[PDB]
Amino acid sequence: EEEDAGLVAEAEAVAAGWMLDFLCLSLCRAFRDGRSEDFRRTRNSAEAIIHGLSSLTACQLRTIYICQFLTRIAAGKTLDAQFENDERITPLESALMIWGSIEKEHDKLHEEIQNLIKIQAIAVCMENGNFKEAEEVFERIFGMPFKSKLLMIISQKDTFHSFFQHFSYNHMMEKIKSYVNYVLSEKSSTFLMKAAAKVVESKR
Amino acid sequence: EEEDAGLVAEAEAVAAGWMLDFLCLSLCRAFRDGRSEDFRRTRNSAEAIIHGLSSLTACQLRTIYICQFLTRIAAGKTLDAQFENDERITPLESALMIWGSIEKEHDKLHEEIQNLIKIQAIAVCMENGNFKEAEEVFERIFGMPFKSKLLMIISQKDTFHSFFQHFSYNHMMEKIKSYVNYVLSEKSSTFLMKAAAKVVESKR
Ligand SMILES: COCC(=O)Nc1c(C)cc(C)cc1C
Ligand SMILES: COCC(=O)Nc1c(C)cc(C)cc1C
Ligand SMILES: [Ca+2]
Ligand SMILES: [Ca+2]
Repeated sequence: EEEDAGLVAEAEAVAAGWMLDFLCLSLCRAFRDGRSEDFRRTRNSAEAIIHGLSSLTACQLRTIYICQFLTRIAAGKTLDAQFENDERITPLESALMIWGSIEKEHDKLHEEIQNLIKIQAIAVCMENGNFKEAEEVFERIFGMPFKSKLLMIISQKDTFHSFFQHFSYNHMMEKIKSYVNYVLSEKSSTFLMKAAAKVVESKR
Repeated sequence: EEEDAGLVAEAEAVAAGWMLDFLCLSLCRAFRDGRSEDFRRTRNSAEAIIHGLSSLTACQLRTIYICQFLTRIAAGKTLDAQFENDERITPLESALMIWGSIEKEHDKLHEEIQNLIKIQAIAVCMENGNFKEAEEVFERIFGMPFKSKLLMIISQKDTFHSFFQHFSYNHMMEKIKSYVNYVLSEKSSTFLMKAAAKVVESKR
């Protein structure tokens, strides 16, 4: 009876791991395609499945971080959303923290996405007339040429500055979609998606 | 591109169907075992997965009704919970509506569970001192010997009546657990649980 219950709990953990990978793939695809409602509904399913998982492998933790990162990026302009216990941290600042924690290569694309999130974390505050909040985000992030140009823009209250058009919110999303395309290629061969694709193809 | 997107959406629907069956099995098992927190977390996952499913087969609708029925039964004493658009309907009355909609055999066990939910829908109101609400639940449900004994109990305000001890909340739960054991046997061979069990056994 206890041995049966134990084997059942272990099978539930295996199935939850398969569901996590499938939901991550689905969330990546909705983000890449710009399918906002599908992204919201998939995010809800991913959060619930994660609360039913206890011990995680390093691979499963990386998968959860990717889901959390995309969720904060999708909420990047929602300055009312609180993703951290410290209520001062904005959504893009929370995405930056996760981006620096993921066990992944720090290639040129990694640093380009990092620097675009830093610029946009300030830009989104400026565009909402939150000038003092922009200076506070700047202080939490930045602690030289890059840094001093941003402080000058904040002090002038230059919301529609040409600098934010060169390193725009759209450019940040496009670079992040390039990374998401690599995660999609990597996770497309996971168990639940492979098995479902084989079923669909067998009916063609 | 559109054909690829279509094949991907069809594979997501297949995987969601597999996840629905697995979560139903998991919810049944937590209900049978009395694992309250596991039941709550599994219910959350089942609700989210159901919102991402559109067209349902008759089998998938029956699976969703079983999940909804157990959720209302687990909330049977939570008179503040609103499961229907009509706010007057209590949780056990909502479970009774689903029990009468499921495409299942109307064997002796079916009618015994039906009559136990009817008695307890009134009993739970009486035990909370909600005497007028007990009469209103009685009117919605009952429209002769069974019916007249219940109306007499409501009018006397006989909360701890011996009748409610003979056909008790515990007796209703035990009969429902007998039914849940049949659903567990039927769904134990579904895809995701079979595959996860095979993985666990291969590591023994
Ligand atoms: C607020 O911190 C917890 C958190 O980020 N939760 C969360 C997880 C785990 C997964 C997804 C897909 C989305 C969210 C919001
Ligand atoms: C309130 O009506 C909708 C409803 O019952 N939703 C629901 C579903 C679909 C599945 C589960 C397991 C639980 C609930 C509460
Ligand atoms: Ca805010
Ligand atoms: Ca109420």
